[PDB]
Amino acid sequence: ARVREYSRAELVIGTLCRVRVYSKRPAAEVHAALEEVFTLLQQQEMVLSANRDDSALAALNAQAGSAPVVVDRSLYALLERALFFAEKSGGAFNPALGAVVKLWNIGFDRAAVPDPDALKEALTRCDFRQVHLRAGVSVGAPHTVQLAQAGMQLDLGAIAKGFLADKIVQLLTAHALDSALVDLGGNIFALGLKYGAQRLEWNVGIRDPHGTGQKPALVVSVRDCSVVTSGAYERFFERDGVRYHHIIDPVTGFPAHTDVDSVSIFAPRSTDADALATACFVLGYEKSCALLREFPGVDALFIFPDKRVRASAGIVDRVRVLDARFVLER
Ligand SMILES: Cc1cc2nc3c(=O)[nH]c(=O)nc-3n(C[C@H](O)[C@H](O)[C@H](O)COP(=O)(O)OP(=O)(O)OC[C@H]3O[C@@H](n4cnc5c(N)ncnc54)[C@H](O)[C@@H]3O)c2cc1C
Ligand SMILES: [Mg+2]
Ligand SMILES: [Mg+2]
Repeated sequence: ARVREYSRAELVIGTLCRVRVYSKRPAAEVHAALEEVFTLLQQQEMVLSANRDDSALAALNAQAGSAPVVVDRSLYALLERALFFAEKSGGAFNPALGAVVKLWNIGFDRAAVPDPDALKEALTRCDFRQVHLRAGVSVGAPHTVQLAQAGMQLDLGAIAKGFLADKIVQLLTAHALDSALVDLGGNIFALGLKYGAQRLEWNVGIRDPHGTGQKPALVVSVRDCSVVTSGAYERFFERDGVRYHHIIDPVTGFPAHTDVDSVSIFAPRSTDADALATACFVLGYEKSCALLREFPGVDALFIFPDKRVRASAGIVDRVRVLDARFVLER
């Protein structure tokens, strides 16, 4: 049995999703697995999307301030984890920010900042402590979500790719695959080891925050790890000389003003890395380091505006600088 390398990529969940696999299984078995990967991504776009009218999440949002809504166990577990990170981060990650983000999302499409009062009114409808998850303990009891606060809107944009990465890994493993690189719009899971037969860690790139994005600034060797990066220049609009990026500080209702240009989180679960990367970007370096003390199994890499890079002890030895303008502090 020979090792063969496969890759498939599609536009789905609003971005480029690619999976690369090394396997000695019959090719028809890899092909079936990859068919299922991209079917899952299509199906889940219709569960999770905050910017289609026809998703499960949109239907849930169209019921805020009313009665509990039944959701599948998958979505329920995602919401549970999201509310967990909202609590732990002190609301720096907030999965009930849709009132605010939708005010800004229209701002992107036409390069205009929301509106003082409107933005203030929106911030009153983002209390994630008013999302009530309940699931009976009897056989086959349904999972339900209640949005108690009128006009509150869920938006799982900052955790859904992680969730989907984790679900893809689980599917790959179900297909007896154990070597893959999953890349959902830059949200990476490195499953197993790659082949060089010599087995080697995956070398995950971290971009220059201000790059044209073509090339990484740094590379980190990892196994069985998600790598998720949040940054200040990944998605933004400009108006009157001011850049407005997509990661909102829930306290201000404006794009977060922070002391880091990017934060990359390394975790066994991509769900966690995705939430935490967004939380840490909002929180800034010192407060991030205190939060991450809560999560001893996670590592982190910060790129500062002066191009210094600090990485936690679990990963610093695995970092290689490719763009010599950056400096890795040790
Ligand atoms: C299922 C699905 C379907 C999608 N469909 C589309 C599409 O059709 N078209 C398209 O252009 N993009 C789409 N996206 C991408 C989506 O709009 C993201 O909102 C955006 O690209 C940012 O993701 P990130 O992973 O780069 O950043 P992250 O930092 O992981 O997430 C930032 C996003 O989370 C939300 N948010 C902002 N601030 C906070 C915060 N403090 N706490 C929590 N959440 C916050 C906003 O939605 C913001 O865009 C989709 C994503 C998913 C999961
Ligand atoms: Mg995120
Ligand atoms: Mg993300």
